[PDB]
Amino acid sequence: GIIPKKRQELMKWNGWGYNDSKFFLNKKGQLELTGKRYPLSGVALPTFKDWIQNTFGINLTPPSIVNEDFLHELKKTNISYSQEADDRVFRAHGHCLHEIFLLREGMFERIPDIVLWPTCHDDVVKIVNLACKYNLCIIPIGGGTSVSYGLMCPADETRTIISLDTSQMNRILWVDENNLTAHVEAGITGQELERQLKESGYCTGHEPDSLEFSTVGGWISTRASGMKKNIYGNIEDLVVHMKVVTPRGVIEKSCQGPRMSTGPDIHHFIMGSEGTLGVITEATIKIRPTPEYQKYGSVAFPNFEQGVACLREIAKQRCAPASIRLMDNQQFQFGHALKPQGFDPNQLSVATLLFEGDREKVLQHEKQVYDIAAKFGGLAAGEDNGQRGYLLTYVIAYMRDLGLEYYIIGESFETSAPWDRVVDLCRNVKERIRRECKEKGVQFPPLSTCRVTQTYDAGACIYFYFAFNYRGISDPLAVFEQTEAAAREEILANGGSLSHHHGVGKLRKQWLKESISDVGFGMLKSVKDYVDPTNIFGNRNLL
Amino acid sequence: GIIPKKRQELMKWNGWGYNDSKFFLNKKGQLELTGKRYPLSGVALPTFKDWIQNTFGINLDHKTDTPPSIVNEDFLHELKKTNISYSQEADDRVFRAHGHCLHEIFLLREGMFERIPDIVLWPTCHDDVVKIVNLACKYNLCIIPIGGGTSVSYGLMCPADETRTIISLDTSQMNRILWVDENNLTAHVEAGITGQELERQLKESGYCTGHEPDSLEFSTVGGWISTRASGMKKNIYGNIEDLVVHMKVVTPRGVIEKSCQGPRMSTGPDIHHFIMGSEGTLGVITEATIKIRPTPEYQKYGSVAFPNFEQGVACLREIAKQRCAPASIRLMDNQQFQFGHALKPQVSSIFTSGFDPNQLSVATLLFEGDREKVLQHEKQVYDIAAKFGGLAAGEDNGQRGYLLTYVIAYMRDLGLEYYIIGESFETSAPWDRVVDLCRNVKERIRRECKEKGVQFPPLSTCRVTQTYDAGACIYFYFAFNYRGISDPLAVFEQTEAAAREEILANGGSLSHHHGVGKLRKQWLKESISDVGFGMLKSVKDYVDPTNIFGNRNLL
Ligand SMILES: Cc1cc2nc3c(=O)[nH]c(=O)nc-3n(C[C@H](O)[C@H](O)[C@H](O)COP(=O)(O)OP(=O)(O)OC[C@H]3O[C@@H](n4cnc5c(N)ncnc54)[C@H](O)[C@@H]3O)c2cc1C
Ligand SMILES: Cc1cc2nc3c(=O)[nH]c(=O)nc-3n(C[C@H](O)[C@H](O)[C@H](O)COP(=O)(O)OP(=O)(O)OC[C@H]3O[C@@H](n4cnc5c(N)ncnc54)[C@H](O)[C@@H]3O)c2cc1C
Repeated sequence: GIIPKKRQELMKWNGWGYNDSKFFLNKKGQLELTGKRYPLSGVALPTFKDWIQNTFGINLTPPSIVNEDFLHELKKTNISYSQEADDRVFRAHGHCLHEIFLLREGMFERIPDIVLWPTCHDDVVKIVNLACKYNLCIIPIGGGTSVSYGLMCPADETRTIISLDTSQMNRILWVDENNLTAHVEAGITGQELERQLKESGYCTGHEPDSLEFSTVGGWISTRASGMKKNIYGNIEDLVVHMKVVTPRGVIEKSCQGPRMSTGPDIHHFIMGSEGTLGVITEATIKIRPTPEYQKYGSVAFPNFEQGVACLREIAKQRCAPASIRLMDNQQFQFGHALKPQGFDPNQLSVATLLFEGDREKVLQHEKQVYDIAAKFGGLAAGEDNGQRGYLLTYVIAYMRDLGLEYYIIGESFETSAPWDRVVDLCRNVKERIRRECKEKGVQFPPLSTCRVTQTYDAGACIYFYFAFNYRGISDPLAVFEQTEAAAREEILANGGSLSHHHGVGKLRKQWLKESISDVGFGMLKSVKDYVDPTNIFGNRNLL
Repeated sequence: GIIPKKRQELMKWNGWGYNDSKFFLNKKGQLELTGKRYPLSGVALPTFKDWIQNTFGINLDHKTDTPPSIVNEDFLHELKKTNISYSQEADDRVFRAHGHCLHEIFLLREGMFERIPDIVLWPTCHDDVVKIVNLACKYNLCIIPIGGGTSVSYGLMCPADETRTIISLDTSQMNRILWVDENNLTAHVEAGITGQELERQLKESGYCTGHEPDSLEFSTVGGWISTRASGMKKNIYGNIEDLVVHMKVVTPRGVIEKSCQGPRMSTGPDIHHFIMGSEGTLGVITEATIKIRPTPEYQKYGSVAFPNFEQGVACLREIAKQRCAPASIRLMDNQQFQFGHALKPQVSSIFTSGFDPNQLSVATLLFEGDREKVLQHEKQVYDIAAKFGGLAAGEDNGQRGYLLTYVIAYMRDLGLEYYIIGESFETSAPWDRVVDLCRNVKERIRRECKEKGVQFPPLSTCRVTQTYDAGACIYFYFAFNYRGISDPLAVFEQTEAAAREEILANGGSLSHHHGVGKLRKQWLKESISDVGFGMLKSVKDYVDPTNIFGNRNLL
């Protein structure tokens, strides 16, 4: 689960995930994931082609500019580095639709000049000192899974850009079994973190969909949320200590107390800072005994609003399972179409459930959730509709690359909102997307779908997928990017936030001042200007 | 539950709480609380005197102007036009010149403060606040906001060499519930509403916050946010940082507010955390939205005795490991067990003084929620406790323990009448440090007091008041008989600062909830790092570049 230095030997240079995993038609004419990595790898999907054809109407480098004296001092440190075109281009992007285009079909305007692979905190201190001495710009990179343009190099940045790659700084340093805390280097991936903890009988439970590649430091930088936050917390509840290298010096608290009142919480000044302040090198995270048992479930509702009302009541009774997601009809069908073999079926909606903990407790909780559900017309729909909509989740981004081969472009986007705004926001956003697409000359009605993906006391996270068959469309990116920007306007007009988890990066910068207020924005600026006065950390995210 | 403008008409000018509530000796010579407000009010406490005689070595027979208001005439003229209520009276200013640290109360009892507010203003809304901070910019004034006046960190004290006119900006008349949103289970409130009045008014609608810090009769929303307050039932309701969904803050730079009411976002560093724990140094928190819950169906008290404190700590740790802490669980050492016992009804004889009765520790429990869930959870928790030698010690004992928390602060004022000085202090620490930290802190206090010439061994006692996944909050009480000692305040303050050294050397935090104020400033940089100190400074310099908010807490 360690990312090798030459990423492209294992990962796709032009898309998501591993080289050995891509959808193909098997010898029975049916979509199938290549390779052996996933529970769905090698599993025929006999209705997936039918669903895709129905849904979309288809048949089926810049030179390296680097100071010689800097390079001389770098050689003395014995830190590994590269000026090769493939290494630099690989770290010049995340996973936004726009970037993945430039990467398949052209070239970016600016890419890092040099890649460095520090293996520890001290190496990071060396590199930030060199950047001060030689006037260099640093863009940190972990998993490279940003969906906010947070890795894109500014077109007019004229300094040498270092891509400071954290993927070789990836060890668990200590596991404290008395306090259930693990102290880890920040380049460790979710997958490798969980694998090594599980050999001791522990987990963190933090499971964002990008966990095979995304890193501890990246989660802290972007305020990451994982599928099971209902039991384990999101990144801000999980982290108890961190250590950060900035050009001003090293930020670290002197104790590992679980909660303190010692002024404004400086951990919150670093969480969500998106690579703009320094490098998070190590963090202490809460750990838990691995649960004894897991069960998936699902519930059908006669429509979406009944489902949303049921999720709301579950959150009011504070008895959410490990994960509870509510899919609208299109998303459900997407799922139903993906099996390996009453209620009006047009508005019929489906919640998927995941329970984990002790066997006897799990089965007791499962009963309670189905009883709350019955009050809203909800009927149990089975583990496999459950089991499968969550085996599904690590594969959806492999589907996006398949669409591009067939002239389909799609992206997801998200928001959080008060409970009382969820139904209208979902309906109005989906309709805004349909309206814009028609107005922009999109021939076929787009895929425009939502799910409720997390529940909170005060409201929910809502996740949208938007995609269309771009047949007969001149400029399919510009249509798509205008339509995304429009949906965000619609989100914010309906009381939703700028982002629940993806973050702001450079994609949503233009709305930030309005979201956090002028003085709010002025405060983020003031911390930046103190900690990094010469803007070494210049990816220009946020501000 | 609204604090009136002239506080001294209802509240003690020289101590904690209500004028109508104090301890006095009965017509039979038994200690008794006056008045009618608490469960213990008008209840004679026949053994309390002995306990005080035994713990402090005293008898209990042996008992024990203002600066001018400096204010610019033009300012005052513009203030008159706003119709904002104000006062230059010495008793209104003196009342707002202090919180509830021992030193301050001692100073109110035996003399005068070096610096007190020049004028007290009572805004009734966010717009009045905006007007007042505009005036302070225009006329170069200093503002110290005050809500309940319950700070225990010197957070209200006026800096002696502050030469500008100081406004005490009192929030107590800004106390409305602006809306209660039953769909989202949130209430948006003005920041001067007290805990007690907020809970009273929500309960009429079927709701509560569940945030119950021991000072809730007088401490306010704005205060809790400023100081990162923690309340008794955080295990169910959350501490202040989990409870706050939105806030509006007036600073000299302008108003800070997010544009939405979403429950969790990722829009950069969370600016609510720049404000929480700012202790009055950045601006005035005027309004805040807070989570609310239906009032619980049922509450159930309980208690459990363990063979010693260590076993009790190991049992709390297992309950935290199983994530099944009740709404409140507190473990008291043997000295607090003995104390609580000395508060009962029974009049003992004057001729009489499997568990060891003086090693035994006791935990008090409270569960609240739906009756069915409560009772299964109680059974779960008692099953765990038995594994550690725990024996159920009765619900009456748990209920009495809970009530007692609101009356302890009146006990402090009683000790002052009899030459006894005391204070509580607190920390948070990892699980693996708790037992050693408790033991070493208590022994440091005994050692310091002996070395400084205190005659009798001091009261030095502790309890575990909150469990977390990664550690616990530990609360200490320290008191001695200072009869015989020259400089009582210097001895106390020196022993207190020594204890804090011991806490920090044993892996405890600088504060779990009371905060930093001006009392703990000298450890702050070491606690949060030099760069983290610097980052706090940069926000303060941006938002308040002329230091209008000048109480000089933190930094
Ligand atoms: C298919 C897919 C599924 C996803 N699902 C989820 C999900 O469930 N939940 C969720 O929250 N997110 C999700 N994301 C978004 C992304 O995975 C998260 O934002 C994640 O935290 C990024 O981590 P990274 O290590 O990949 O960071 P990168 O992409 O490498 O960097 C993100 C930003 O952090 C900065 N940065 C990186 N590491 C450091 C460091 N050590 N110190 C300082 N700055 C740093 C970078 O400069 C950049 O600004 C998903 C993305 C994709 C493409
Ligand atoms: C007997 C006793 C018991 C206590 N128990 C607890 C407890 O269980 N938990 C706990 O956390 N604390 C407790 N405390 C501490 C104290 O009550 C809390 O810190 C409380 O949060 C302060 O509230 P207040 O309204 O009294 O604020 P004040 O003391 O009036 O103000 C505290 C600080 O906040 C600033 N301030 C006040 N209002 C605002 C505003 N609207 N905007 C900006 N700044 C403001 C002040 O300038 C001061 O610096 C206790 C104190 C006492 C004496």
